Amino acid sequence: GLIVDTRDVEERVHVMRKTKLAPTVAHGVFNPEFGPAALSNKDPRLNEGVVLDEVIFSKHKGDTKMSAEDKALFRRCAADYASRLHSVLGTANAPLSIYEAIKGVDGLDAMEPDTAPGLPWALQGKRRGALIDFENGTVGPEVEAALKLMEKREYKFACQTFLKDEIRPMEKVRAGKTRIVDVLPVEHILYTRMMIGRFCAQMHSNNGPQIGSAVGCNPDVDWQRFGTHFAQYRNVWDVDYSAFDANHCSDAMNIMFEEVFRTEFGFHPNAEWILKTLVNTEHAYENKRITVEGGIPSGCSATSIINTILNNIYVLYALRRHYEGVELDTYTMISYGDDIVVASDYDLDFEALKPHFKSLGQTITPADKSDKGFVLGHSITDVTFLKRHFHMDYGTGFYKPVMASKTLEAILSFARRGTIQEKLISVAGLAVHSGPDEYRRLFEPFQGLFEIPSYRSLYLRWVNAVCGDAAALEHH
RNA sequence: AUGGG
RNA sequence: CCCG
Ligand SMILES: [Mg+2]
Ligand SMILES: [Mg+2]
Repeated sequence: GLIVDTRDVEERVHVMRKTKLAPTVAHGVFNPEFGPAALSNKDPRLNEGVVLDEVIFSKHKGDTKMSAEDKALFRRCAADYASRLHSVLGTANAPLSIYEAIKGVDGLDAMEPDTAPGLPWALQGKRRGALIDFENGTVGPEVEAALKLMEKREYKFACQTFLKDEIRPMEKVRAGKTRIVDVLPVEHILYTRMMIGRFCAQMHSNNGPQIGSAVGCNPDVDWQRFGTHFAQYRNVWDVDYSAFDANHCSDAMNIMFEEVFRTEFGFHPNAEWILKTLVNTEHAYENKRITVEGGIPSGCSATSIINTILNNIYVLYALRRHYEGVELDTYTMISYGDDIVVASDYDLDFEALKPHFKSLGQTITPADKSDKGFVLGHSITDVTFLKRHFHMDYGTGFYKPVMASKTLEAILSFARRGTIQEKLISVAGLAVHSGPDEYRRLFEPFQGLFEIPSYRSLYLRWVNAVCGDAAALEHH
């Protein structure tokens, strides 16, 4: 987005800190080229002449403005996509009660009880539990108030910046490219959930190519479903974006909200409203306050869904802007935020599409390494989605999500103190799909010290997961 | 944060 | 814990 004002106030906002990621017995062994993002203005690993505070905000390099024409084309695209979505999900989009919004519903997890609460709550020690009752799903007075203000389109707030504490490729660490998290007020999350919760649950329950969304999928079971679909197309593209979330422009965001979340579709009227407040935001970094236009903050209830919907719309728009006669079935896709797979029997020129995405502020490039541009004829077994390949399970015949050994090695090499056992068990569910040899190599460093689930047991688990009759079958 | 799983 |  575009930073329209870096104001400065004494009232400081504490984030800094050391990393919670400690190396494991495995690191020595795998020597990953990844490490914990720099979290300190002066980390002893930051290339000379780097200012975290600098790099970290070097993502706001503008807010693309659209012509009346391009805007009119984008509104058609969003209306065309909204027609498809809601035709599939239905129009059962009524607001959630505060109870439903808190405790979740079929397809929508419960709000989280002890995560950051946002502001001004942060500045008083207060936590969500001191504001909300996740037991019965009722809210305390401050939140009661905020809501009535929101119902009265009169509520203002600020995002709170955290430096994401995660593992990263050394080159990005040594460059100060640490990612940031925007924590919204816990009441904003509540009210979004209220306004767009049931729609969301429906999105999750109907995840798939038909709506172009994989939010709520479970790769273990759904890979087979996703793979067979995309395997039927002549062309598949692994399209990458660059700072997708930050480069959504006010025009696009505003127009999407207006077309997809209309009352004619059964949404409360403040559905559009609460979403729009995401367009221009104030971020609080330590002592600094910062106004931005464009982009989408990371911790908004519905960030992944919003992103996914934009992603679908961008593709329709880019294509319509270059070709004639493009409709929703000229192609197929599924996305999860910025992550996307597209496919078509038409020989679409994504390379040519590149300027059209540019009109929206979006830069696309091919996942396929830094290759010489988009090419034709790629297959589903050539792409990555959610950091997983689609490989054929040479046993069940089913697709399975295979992660790159390198990635698993970086994953296994670092861990929060006193979380290693559970981390190992959880990462083993990812690694099983790399086959028994790679599975055993990956975990040897932990042998004799931690409990490593047998490859065998996780394979049996996965078969029953992916297809119980497959499982039941292996036994007839 | 988010939201999935 | 892991992915966007
Ligand atoms: Mg990307
Ligand atoms: Mg990709």
